[PDB]
Amino acid sequence: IDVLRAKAAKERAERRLQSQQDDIDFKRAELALKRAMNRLSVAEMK
Repeated sequence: IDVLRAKAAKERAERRLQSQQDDIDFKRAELALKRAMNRLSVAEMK
């Protein structure tokens, strides 16, 4: 709901994605982004 939180997470996940050693992170960060994005869409045209 709070765009502030959604943004903070998007920025945190984006930075983590850069990590190469965390090969087992892109997967989780991928599902999280997809979820956060979906919520954002509904928010606008709520």
